Amino acid sequence: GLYRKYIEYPVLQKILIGLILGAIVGLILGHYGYAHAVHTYVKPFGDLFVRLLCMLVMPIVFASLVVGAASISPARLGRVGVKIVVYYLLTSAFAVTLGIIMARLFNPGAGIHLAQAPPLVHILLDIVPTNPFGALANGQVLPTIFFAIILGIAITYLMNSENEKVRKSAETLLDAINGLAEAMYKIVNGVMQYAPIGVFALIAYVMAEQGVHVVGELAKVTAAVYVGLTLQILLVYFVLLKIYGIDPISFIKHAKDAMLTAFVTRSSSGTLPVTMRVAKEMGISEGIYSFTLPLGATINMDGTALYQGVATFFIANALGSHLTVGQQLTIVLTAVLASIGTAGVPGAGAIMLCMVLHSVGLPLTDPNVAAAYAMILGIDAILDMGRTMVNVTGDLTGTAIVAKTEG
Repeated sequence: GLYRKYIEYPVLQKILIGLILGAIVGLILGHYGYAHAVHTYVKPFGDLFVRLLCMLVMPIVFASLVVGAASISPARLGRVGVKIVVYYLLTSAFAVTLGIIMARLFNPGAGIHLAQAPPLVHILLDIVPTNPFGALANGQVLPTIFFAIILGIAITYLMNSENEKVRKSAETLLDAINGLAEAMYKIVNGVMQYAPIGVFALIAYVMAEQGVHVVGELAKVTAAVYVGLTLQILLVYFVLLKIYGIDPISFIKHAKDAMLTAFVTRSSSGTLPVTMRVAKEMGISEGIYSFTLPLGATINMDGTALYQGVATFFIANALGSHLTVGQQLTIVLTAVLASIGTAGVPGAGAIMLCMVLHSVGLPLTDPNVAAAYAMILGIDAILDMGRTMVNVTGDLTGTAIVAKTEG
């Protein structure tokens, strides 16, 4: 069947064919005068994709962090877990200040001109929600991050209670929330199946209404991701191995297969048996990598910082505004903190792009924001490839360092 042949086709080879045929059609219709037809006919096939991406940002964020923070064992994270969560806190501080520097050296969105701050004691006091249901009903991503982590921790204090009724009740609540999380992981597969038509429509009406300087500046955001990404490999992981004695040249020759696997499959959780194979081939003992790789699958803020350091700068310069370094540090550190614990799930790109509109602060009713937010939702697939690639090699680096220290 034709529908079965269309679904059976792989997704990463489908969004790219959607994107190329979007850009070509939007150029050859944007030049030939037929452009008001695109905004009335093709644009609602992309607006539904933008709404489908924002439909599932909140149940993923709640039901993923509850079932994630209810997996924390306080006796498992004794010595190796502390070294890991100090390592990722060190590497995230390099990734933020390198994704900001590479967004500053490039100018993503300089010539796509289409055409008020709370204090630091207010944001950290607005993290705590006054109403958790009201934090879910509104947008309020970071309050439901906080309430989800608190509810996730407070269940494992009940599941090992001396009682049985509260233990059975806590198990049933955790299983219901885990079922909601798996349902929202199953929905994102159908949304990504719809994604070629949506990316086609979005980039088609963008190239139709603007022209060729969109692809001129869109071959700049991808460049500012990727040359900051390889630089974050060569200036962080290549020196963190050379400090701890392990030669980084043979490290890449070992981890090339896991890097290419994570590049193609576009998901760090799925490429885990390939990733543990390289860890076994590098002489790392079973317990070490068996603990650290499923931890680095979930909590690893390396690619998200490199993406949102340049995506927020592009969505700010494309909208006409202008940002300083101390004014965008407090936005990059907000988006990265909002995407915590939810970067290895299949719904990571949804939250990474929904924390861009909340980074601007303008709704999706104004046509200038909706014409610049689609421009990054076009190339999020090409960015997600390198994002997963730099996540997986960072996982391998943090396993190798801790294994060298323990051995």
